[PDB]
Amino acid sequence: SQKALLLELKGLQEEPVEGFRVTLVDEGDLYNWEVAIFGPPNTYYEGGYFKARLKFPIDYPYSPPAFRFLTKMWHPNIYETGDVCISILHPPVQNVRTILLSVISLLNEPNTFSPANVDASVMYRKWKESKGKDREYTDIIRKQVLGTKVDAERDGV
Repeated sequence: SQKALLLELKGLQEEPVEGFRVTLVDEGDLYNWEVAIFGPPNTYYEGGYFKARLKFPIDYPYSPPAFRFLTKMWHPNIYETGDVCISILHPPVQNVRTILLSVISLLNEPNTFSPANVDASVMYRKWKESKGKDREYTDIIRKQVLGTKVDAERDGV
């Protein structure tokens, strides 16, 4: 419903999740949303500004949205296209709020059960088998974090 999405949008603009700003792409189209994501201050994402998109079906909330990062992200659970499978964002237990909360969660601790990016996953593990001594997985996050300044000059804050 347009009502469900109108209610969800308004509810997320009235009580934001800290580090997430949600807007409509075209204010005349409730089915496509843009999400701004500000990296949490004590992770390797801190200072980063990431951009992602949400697409909802015409039968929402019966059917879940699609999530995809616009920013390229090196991550076990993110595809090169930017896609994250919705089931890892909306796990077995309002919808978009919980989705946003999984994003913080997934950014902080990857899920190596069955990874989208195996190279990222093999690297993330190296980062664990050594107590942070192999900085490579951590290095790419940093590079990606500071590359996002360019995006956040193109618009800002």
